[PDB]
Amino acid sequence: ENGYTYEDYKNTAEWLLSHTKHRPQVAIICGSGLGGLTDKLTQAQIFDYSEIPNFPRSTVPGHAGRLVFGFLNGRACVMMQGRFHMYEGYPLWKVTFPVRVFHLLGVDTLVVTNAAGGLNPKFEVGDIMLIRDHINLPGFSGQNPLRGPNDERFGDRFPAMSDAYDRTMRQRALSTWKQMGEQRELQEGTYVMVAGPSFETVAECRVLQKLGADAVGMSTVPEVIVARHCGLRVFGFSLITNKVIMDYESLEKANHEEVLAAGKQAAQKLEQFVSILMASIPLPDKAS
Ligand SMILES: O=c1[nH]cnc2c1ncn2[C@@H]1O[C@H](CO)[C@@H](O)[C@H]1O
Repeated sequence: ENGYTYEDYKNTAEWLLSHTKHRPQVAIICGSGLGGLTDKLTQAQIFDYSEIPNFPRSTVPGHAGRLVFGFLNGRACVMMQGRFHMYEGYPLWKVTFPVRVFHLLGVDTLVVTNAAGGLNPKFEVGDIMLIRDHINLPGFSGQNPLRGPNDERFGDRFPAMSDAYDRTMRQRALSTWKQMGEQRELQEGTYVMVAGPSFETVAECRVLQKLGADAVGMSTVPEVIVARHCGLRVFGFSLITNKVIMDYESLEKANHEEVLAAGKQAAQKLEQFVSILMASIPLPDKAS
């Protein structure tokens, strides 16, 4: 929790409320290369993290680190264009601040996306992996967003992540994929968070294999964790941007500077996939 008081979150959320007529239901966190989904909002109301009261400003992106509200396919959203990462220096309680605000804003669902490397060989760069589970490497060692005093107004001391990635929405995505009838099937697996800005080495790559990870990335888990702590329904995808080199040859590089995957049609399609799923995110009314 550290660094922010409960009322820090309340003041930010209230400030936001009194600044946008929008009252969101779905928060979407766009990963690298998937920031275009903001283009699909309507009645978009843009804010810089910096204009917003206690919001972590971005370390480099004075280019485009911002929060946009709007409606996407009949859903009252709010999207983070450019998320916070541990490797940039953000303590995990800053990286996830957004989520605690989203909850107070009235958000009841959080869809998170990220670009990940591929560990499972079945994966093809471009592949979109549905996140079924995660291996929280930093958390195993204290680097868990929930560290420090717990606020029962947000959740319990010991929340369970046994069930973080909403089951329902995974069926819906598996199917919505098919509805679209899109050739290659939407993948699904286990996402391993890993910090430090550098990329893996063949040997590290093989330990992540052993551990049972299908994709490796440097974000998402902190956000997923506090979403759950809050009671947010959570689901997310991972854009396989490269194949992590699991052998001592290959050369087929795994890369960000080589994030053309995330700057490709590949990214473009995850953007409409996420737009379609808006229709399948349950309304707060439930209804009938
Ligand atoms: O092979 C990989 N290992 C670890 N993270 C990766 C890999 N490939 C992509 N990313 C993801 O890409 C972003 C930089 O473009 C990083 O933020 C990371 O989450």
